[PDB]
Amino acid sequence: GAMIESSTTIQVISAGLPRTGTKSLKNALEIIYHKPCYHMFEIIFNKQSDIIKWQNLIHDSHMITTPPPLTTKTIAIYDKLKELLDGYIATTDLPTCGFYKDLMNIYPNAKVLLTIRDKYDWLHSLRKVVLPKSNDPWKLKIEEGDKVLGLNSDFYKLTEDSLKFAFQKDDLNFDDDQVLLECYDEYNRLVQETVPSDRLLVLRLGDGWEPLCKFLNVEIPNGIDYPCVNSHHQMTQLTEQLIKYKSLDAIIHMFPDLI
Ligand SMILES: Nc1ncnc2c1ncn2[C@@H]1O[C@H](COP(=O)(O)O)[C@@H](OP(=O)(O)O)[C@H]1O
Ligand SMILES: O=[N+]([O-])c1cc(N[C@H]2CCCNC2)ccc1CO
Repeated sequence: GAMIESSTTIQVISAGLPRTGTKSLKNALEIIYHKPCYHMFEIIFNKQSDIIKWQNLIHDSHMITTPPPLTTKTIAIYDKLKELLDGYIATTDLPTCGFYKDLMNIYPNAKVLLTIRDKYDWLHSLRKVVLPKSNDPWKLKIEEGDKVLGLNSDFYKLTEDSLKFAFQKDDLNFDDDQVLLECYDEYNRLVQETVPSDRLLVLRLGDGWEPLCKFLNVEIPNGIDYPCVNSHHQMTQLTEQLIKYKSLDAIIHMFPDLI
């Protein structure tokens, strides 16, 4: 097709939870739009100073009133969301995903995606990467790799608090598998009920380019397979390699599409 000049503003809001293909989707949107897409990895590798800004936004989020109409204090929070997202064309992953309903109002011309997968596969992936059980020794290896990246308790609070925000729950027993499975199902159901159908595309993990591209009115990138990155196995290798080399820059060339 023809080449058109696309606006550098949030055009796609992805409500999918972590471990539902968000990093692949991030990569795919960057291939389509040639501008950056937000993701937790943006925070980790490019913008660690934004950790505190997101935590502040989550803390004050109780002041939001579901619009319409727009109250004054909702606007103060909405304005900070826009600043954090300046220069990006899309959002995925924590901490943004729980803000999907507010992002729809801030960016009324944006389309909304929901990525879903088998709930047990999701839980098992989350346990290996994001939220191991308290008694799991792997939790200590994840912590040791995070130190190499400059991440500490503040980053852990943002991860946990942004999941609590997405699930709308302060008393979340992160060690309880049944609790997390119920929150996952209820979250995904609630997105489908909140977003107008003309604005929403529900994607199952592994669907590939075609439905996404039709939804966005763009051509399929020629000669490019749909990204497949960020498996729990690859996340395990990253953690092990960070612990071994004690720096990111010594190993970054080994993860070309992930990082
Ligand atoms: N194109 C694709 N097809 C199937 N699964 C994919 C995929 N891209 C990513 N994934 C899976 O999505 C999960 C990563 O999601 P996120 O990037 O949101 O953390 C990983 O699951 P596993 O941990 O089960 O391998 C990864 O294997
Ligand atoms: O799903 N992830 O990839 C994901 C991973 C982490 N922690 C990883 C980051 C890299 C160092 N080792 C620990 C934190 C949040 C998310 C949510 O995106």
